[PDB]
Amino acid sequence: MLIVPYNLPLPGGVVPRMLITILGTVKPNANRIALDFQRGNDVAFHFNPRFNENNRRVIVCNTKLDNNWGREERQSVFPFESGKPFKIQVLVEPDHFKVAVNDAHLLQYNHRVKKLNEISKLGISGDIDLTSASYTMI
Ligand SMILES: OC[C@H]1O[C@@H](Sc2cccc(Cl)c2)[C@H](O)[C@@H](n2cc(-c3cc(F)c(F)c(F)c3)nn2)[C@H]1O
Ligand SMILES: [Cl-]
Ligand SMILES: [Cl-]
Ligand SMILES: [Cl-]
Ligand SMILES: [Cl-]
Repeated sequence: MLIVPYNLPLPGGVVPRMLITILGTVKPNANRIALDFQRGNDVAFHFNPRFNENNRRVIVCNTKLDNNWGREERQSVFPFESGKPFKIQVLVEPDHFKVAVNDAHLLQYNHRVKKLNEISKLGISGDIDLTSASYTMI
């Protein structure tokens, strides 16, 4: 379906009520996936499933400013499975990105990058077959 890494333009950046939906399948023996909501070279929101970080599965979220990664936000819930189809929904709310996987809420990430309308690309990378990536306003 789509070539990874895939770039989805976000025209005029993001705004509350914007919903991004990603459909794909995790490859066998996946190691990593990443979503990168980019403001130029900066990464406003990096969402990064790691399948084998010291034999644990964890989602790492962070922001990259002037080429430097900030303080990571980790929680324990890991809804992805090697080999299986998934849906990721990222809903922009006024104070955070809200993420649900497979229709179940996963996590929130508070806005560190304040200029939402300059967050103008979403990169999708890692160990998936990517079916589709799109957005709508709810
Ligand atoms: O905090 C989050 C960051 O963690 C560092 S490690 C680190 C080093 C120094 C300081 C800090 Cl705070 C962290 C990683 O190197 C970063 N990273 C992952 C990817 C990547 C690329 C791909 F192509 C993928 F497919 C993929 F899934 C992921 N690109 N950059 C990022 O995850
Ligand atoms: Cl493509
Ligand atoms: Cl951008
Ligand atoms: Cl804005
Ligand atoms: Cl990739």
